[PDB]
Amino acid sequence: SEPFYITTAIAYPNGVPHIGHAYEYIATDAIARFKRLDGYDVRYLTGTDVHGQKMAETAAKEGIPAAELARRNSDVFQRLQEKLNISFDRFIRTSDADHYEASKAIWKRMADAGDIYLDAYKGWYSIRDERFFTENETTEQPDGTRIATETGAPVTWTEEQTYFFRLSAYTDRLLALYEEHPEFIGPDARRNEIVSFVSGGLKDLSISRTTFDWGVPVPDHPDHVMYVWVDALTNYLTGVGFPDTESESFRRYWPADLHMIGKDIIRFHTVYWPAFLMSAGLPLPKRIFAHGWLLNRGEKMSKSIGNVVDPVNLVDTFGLDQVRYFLLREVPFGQDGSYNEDAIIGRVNADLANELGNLAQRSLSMVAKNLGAAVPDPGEFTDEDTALLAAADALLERVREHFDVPAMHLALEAIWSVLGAANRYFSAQEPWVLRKSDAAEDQQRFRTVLYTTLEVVRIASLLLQPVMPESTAKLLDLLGQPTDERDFSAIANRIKPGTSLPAPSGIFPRY
Ligand code: MET
Ligand SMILES: O=P([O-])(O)O
Repeated sequence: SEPFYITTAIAYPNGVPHIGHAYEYIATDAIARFKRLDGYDVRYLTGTDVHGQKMAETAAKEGIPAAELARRNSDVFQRLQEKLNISFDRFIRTSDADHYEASKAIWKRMADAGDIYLDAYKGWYSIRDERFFTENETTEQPDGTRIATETGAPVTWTEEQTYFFRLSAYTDRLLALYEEHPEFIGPDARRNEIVSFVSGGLKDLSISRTTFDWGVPVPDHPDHVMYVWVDALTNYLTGVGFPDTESESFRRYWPADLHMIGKDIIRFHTVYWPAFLMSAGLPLPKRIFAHGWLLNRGEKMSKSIGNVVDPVNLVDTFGLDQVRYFLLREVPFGQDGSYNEDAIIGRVNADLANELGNLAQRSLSMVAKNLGAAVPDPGEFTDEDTALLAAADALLERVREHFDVPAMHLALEAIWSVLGAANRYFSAQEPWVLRKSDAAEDQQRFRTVLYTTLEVVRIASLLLQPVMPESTAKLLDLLGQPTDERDFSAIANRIKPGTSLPAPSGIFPRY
């Protein structure tokens, strides 16, 4: 049972959780659930990044302490993930006591390696991005104020005696990493962008601040606070028992197998983060994957459902598993995507309610009121039965391949291809005709067709567990599958004839 450590980006709790956060949490949960069912030892970290000037300003604007905004908004972020049914092991917050020790530990490691030095910083700083920018990287507006060229965010002139990380010393050591291990950055398009960015030379990074005190204090220097990103990135270590490197959690889970992040914070994770770990003498994570953004088509406020970009609203409107499926199916993972009210409705009613819902319900109904509510004892299998079962048995292997990319959209395409095949099979065999017949060879065939249908929807249900936890559990309840037999190892064991089935009811309803 090999360990699998997966993390999400710990977002700033300065406002209301966006659709992008929910998209990330669902996507990461799907992989984390998939690995558990595939027999892995999974640690799954998520949470919030409560420090920084961005947080301190929003707290001062709302006239409350920074620590008060930290708890309140993190509680909101945590409840969203609870509503989204995220199976995280720990919801980390950078204000945690064990995180303070971990941030001070990695700092000491880097300083002892000789990568931290005191020097006066002079330059522009974006508070919205929590990011440093150079003179050329900024555009002087006709209004007078300065903005960051890339993001378009307002930048503030900063002149402080700060601590610097010798990032310029790791340029070629980072470029070798991308060449030797191309799997480090994903998708391929992101890696090439980072290669060209690092190829143009790297400048030293300021890693402490003095103008504010909302952040992790630098050891031996109370007047200095750690750069929010040095604080933020260390969470991935904290979530596995850092600074205790001898601990069971650290020796087993570190380095992380996958960092799940949005594409707007890729430089921090693929440039700064590995350089920090190289300096600290710690193993580098195996893969960082950046997903695209989800943008609304048309109007923000609907005339029937309300706010389209509100994650909580969509779950209340359409149902959790409906939203979970849509986001993972609609947009190819890694690319930017678009959605509207009709896109969700169409996908929910066609793919879930009809293609999967009705196939399951009709077959389970025929077993209930025509076959004594028990799995039919099948007869001899025909070429049609075998070919469909072969397409279903092949799923797990390719679904595993898609999930390792990660590419949840292709996995869902693969499963629906078989579900559609199961629907055409159901239409061709005509069980509703066969149940009316008096012939013994037609009655046994009716039992075989129903058994084959139940087996395909069982395999499908087992594989769809990471995507739709609640709905698939209720499907497997109706398919008489024991709770202690819902791992991917159970796919190889066919549904047992004579297994008692409870009264079937709709699980995927239309809108
Ligand atoms: C260590 S990942 C930090 C993510 C950052 N707080 C953001 O919201 O973009
Ligand atoms: O482009 P990749 O990194 O998803 O293979």
